[PDB]
Amino acid sequence: PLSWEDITGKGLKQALDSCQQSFQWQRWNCPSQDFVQKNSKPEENSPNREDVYVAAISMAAIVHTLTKDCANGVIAGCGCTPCAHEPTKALEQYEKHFGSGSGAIGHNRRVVGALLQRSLEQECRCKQPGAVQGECQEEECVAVLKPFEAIAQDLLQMYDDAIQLEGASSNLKIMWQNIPLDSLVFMQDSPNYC
Ligand code: NA
Repeated sequence: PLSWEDITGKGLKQALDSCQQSFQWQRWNCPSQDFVQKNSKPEENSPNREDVYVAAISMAAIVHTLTKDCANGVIAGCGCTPCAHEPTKALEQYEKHFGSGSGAIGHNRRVVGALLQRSLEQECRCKQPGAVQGECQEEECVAVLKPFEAIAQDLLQMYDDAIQLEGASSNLKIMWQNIPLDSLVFMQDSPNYC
């Protein structure tokens, strides 16, 4: 049975580790205190570039966790009966629980959504019940999400290439097919983290 408390918990832990690893050298080195506070009370009116990353990496980690756990059959209501990952299904349960959003927030959730949809790889396992990879001559493959570290690198890149918006509203939907879906957006300048 789906528990959003456990999913979010595991997601945010994974998200924090990726955040602290990707920013360990930067001036804003993703301190745990600020990361958690950004998730407990996210800036939704005029987010800066770091607000955007934290929300993005957190959403991505939660969906990655939900997608993976569903395929592993640990969550009732989703999964199989080798089970292929279904990130789109997970993205829908995410948009149900958490809001759809608007302004920069809404657009960025779509950006993260599209990324996870194109973050599929495949994993193969031996047909034999107890065979290792160096043994079997026949394997069965299913679609699975990339390791989260790779998705995290993509988000870091999108964080680097983010577009700043001027005169944008947090209550208006950014026009569909106006801003590319592979670009994150932010509105506010970042403060001096030193
Ligand atoms: Na499941």
